[PDB]
Amino acid sequence: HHSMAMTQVTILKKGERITWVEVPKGESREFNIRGKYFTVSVSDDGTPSISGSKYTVE
Repeated sequence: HHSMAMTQVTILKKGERITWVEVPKGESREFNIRGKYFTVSVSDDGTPSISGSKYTVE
C-alpha cells in the first residue's frame, strides 16, 4: 500500500504541453523553466496554479 504520491502537474504553453513537474498537494515549489523562475502550487483539491503569464498548468 504505497504512501501518497506527488501531484503531477503539466505545464502548458498556449494550451500545449511543454513539460511537467511534481508538487505535493497543498504546497508550492520553485522551478526554472527555459531560464525563468516560476512558482507552481497545488491546492488541497489537487488543482495546480503557476506564477507568471508565459504558461498555464493542468
